[PDB]
This record gives sequence, structure tokens and C-alpha cells, in this order.
Amino acid sequence: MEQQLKDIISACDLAIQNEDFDTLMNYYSEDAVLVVKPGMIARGKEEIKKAFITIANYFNHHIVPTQGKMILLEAGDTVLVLSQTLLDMERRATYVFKKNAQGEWLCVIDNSYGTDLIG
Amino acid sequence: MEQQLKDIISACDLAIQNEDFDTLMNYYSEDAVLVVKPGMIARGKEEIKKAFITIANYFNHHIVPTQGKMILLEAGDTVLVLSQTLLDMERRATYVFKKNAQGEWLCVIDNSYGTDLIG
Repeated sequence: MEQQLKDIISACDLAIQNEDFDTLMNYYSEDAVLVVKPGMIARGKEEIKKAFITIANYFNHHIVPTQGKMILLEAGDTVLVLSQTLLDMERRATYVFKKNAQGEWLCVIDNSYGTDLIG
Repeated sequence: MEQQLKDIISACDLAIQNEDFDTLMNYYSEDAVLVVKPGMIARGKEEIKKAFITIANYFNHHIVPTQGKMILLEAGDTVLVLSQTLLDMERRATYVFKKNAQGEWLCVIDNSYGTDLIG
């Protein structure tokens, strides 16, 4: 439930560090959407794969990300995840996963900015 | 697109003022989830109907909040809506709609609090 999803997040978070986006795309749906940065979205597994490869080599001067509070709003088929990420300063994101027939939760909407996208 | 959803919001917003939750439940999915207030969620059309009937009076509507910026992250089947509501002070919510076979977008996750649910 709240764990397997939290385990998929980490699984992906790692798949990104190991720069093996080939295994990272197994967690995304085919028509998924990923918000790279404000006013910049990638649609489809291919476009999203490229986005990660592009923004692969980027880092913040002295920064220590840390998983924080995480709420899950499950509505049967889909699930809205509100993941807070601590910097030392926080980053509240909104992810949407959809459980396919196989029973594996894939990501459909990846907006690491959450409602911050508005402001 | 961005309008029909915005028109569904208003449609519901009104269905609530006219206290005719019978027509309001036509906009929600069957296994939908509604966040009434922090640490309080209603699951299923029935529970959600009761929730609205209960807080019919707890919340003084008529206080028509002003619609503001609204971002839509569509991923084929589902759609993540980031609606900002102005008070005069703002309220950034996160709604999730899913387009059924009939082609009508229903609400599956109604969290008028957005990422604020975390903090």
C-alpha cells in the first residue's frame, strides 16, 4: 500500500542515480507525463526517458535531500501521492500512480513541484 | 479541456449550494475519495454524499471564492488538476479526474487542500 509505492519511488530514485533509465521506464505508463521543471512537460515513455537523460548531470551546491511526510489518497484504480522532501526547506510533490492489470503501480503523472507549479 | 473541467467544478459548486447532492454525486466516481478536512476522508459515493450533507451547514458557502490560476496535467486516462482559489490569500487544491468509457470526466480524488495536507 503506502509502502510498495514508497518502495517504487526509491526504486526509481536509485534507477536515476545509476543512470539506467532503461529500468526506470518500467515504472512509468506509456502515455505518462512528467514535469521536468515549470513550463516544461514530457509526454510518453520516450520523451520522458530523454528528459531524464538530459537533466542527468545536474546538482545543487551543498544539498542533502531526505524523504519526509507522505500522504496517499487512494481511489481504487488510481492513487494521489503527496510526498514531502526535506532539503536539510522542503519540497511537496504530487505524483499519480495507476495500478495496471498486472497489479503493479505505474506512474502516470510525475509533478515533483506539486501545487507550487501554480505560484 | 481546461474549461469543461472548470465547468464541472462550478456545476458541483452550485449543486452544493442548492443542497441537491443527488445531482452532485453524478460527478464523482463510485470508489472516489473526498478529503473533508485534515485527517478525515470519505470513501465511496455514499460516504461522500453523507459528508456533504453533514458539512452542508458547518461550512458557510455563498462565500464564492474567486477562481484563479489552474494547471492541468493530463496523462491519457487520468488528469491531475492544480486549481488555485483566491480568497479576496489563496488555496491551491489537487483534484484527479478519470475519463470513463462514456467520455465524461469524473472525479476520483477530491483533495481541496492539495499539498497543504502535509504541512
